[PDB]
Amino acid sequence: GPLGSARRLYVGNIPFGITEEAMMDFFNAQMRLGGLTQAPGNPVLAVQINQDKNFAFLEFRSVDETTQAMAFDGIIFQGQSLKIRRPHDYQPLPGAHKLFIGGLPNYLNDDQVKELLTSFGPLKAFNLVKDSATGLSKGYAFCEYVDINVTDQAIAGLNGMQLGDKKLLVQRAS
Amino acid sequence: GPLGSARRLYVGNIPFGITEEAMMDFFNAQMRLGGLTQAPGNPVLAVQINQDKNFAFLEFRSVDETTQAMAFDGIIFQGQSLKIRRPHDYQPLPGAHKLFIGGLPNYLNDDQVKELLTSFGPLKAFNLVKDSATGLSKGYAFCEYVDINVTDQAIAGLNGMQLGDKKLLVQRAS
Repeated sequence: GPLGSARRLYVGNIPFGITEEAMMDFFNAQMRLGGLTQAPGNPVLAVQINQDKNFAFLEFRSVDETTQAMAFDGIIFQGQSLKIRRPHDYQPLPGAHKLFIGGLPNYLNDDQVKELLTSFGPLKAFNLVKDSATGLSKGYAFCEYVDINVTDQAIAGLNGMQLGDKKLLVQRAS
Repeated sequence: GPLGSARRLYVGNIPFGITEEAMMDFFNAQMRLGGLTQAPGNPVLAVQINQDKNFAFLEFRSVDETTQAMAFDGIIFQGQSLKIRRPHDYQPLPGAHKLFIGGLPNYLNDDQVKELLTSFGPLKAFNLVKDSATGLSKGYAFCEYVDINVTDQAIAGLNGMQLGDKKLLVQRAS
């Protein structure tokens, strides 16, 4: 997710009747022509087209090649100038919305702590920190939500929440 | 054992998405720029990242360069202040950070003296010197902290400080 949206690009103003394979061939050819590939082979793994709203997403094999492809904004395909942008959920600062959850009762397991977090929406990452010697929870965890706009809702809802004997600390892990 | 883990360091708070090669290149460059390298060639042989828990272990070519690199604690790498620590099973040789505590009131018992010391962190060794025949205190003690980093904090917090009519002396016992 955090690097997932870091490997896709929005493409607007696509030619009528274009196929996903044709778009893929075009962008791979352009990457090779521009000397923008960081390895042999094909930087674009997949494309998904919405015919009716005339846009597509490209999926790249690497974060650096995705960034390189931003240079193609305005490129001509079948006589039309393509609009190239980041996905709206692109994170320019990776990990900016990772949360630290502290003050967890030390008997709670992964699933139980997740059940607390997922009241606000699905998670893309979670881990509960445990003492590797004993397997015992150290009483803190980290997570990231699928929808990064839920992060501040979750902090507002959970930070300072009394959880039996303990008071939660929920903040950006930073 | 006593001589284990002498050429590795824990690095926490690493940049989200960072590669092992990028971390390696960064530390090797810093060793060079910072004047901590002690011979031609790369001091860092390898970096092993745990992506789920956001830490790395650096593997060094030498014992002395590992020690040197501890000075990088807190260095900012791609926006993140790195946490640099010894491996948990690394231990200095016994008595390396033994402390002498002088100027104690002689009516205070072992546990009462220990209380002042344990406020800084747990002890792995302690003894209050007493007259064997009578069992009464000679007003000085020795100790060693579990965490060797605590040693300088105890010295800073207690050395030269007023305790009753006496000024405390807290110093490394050799």
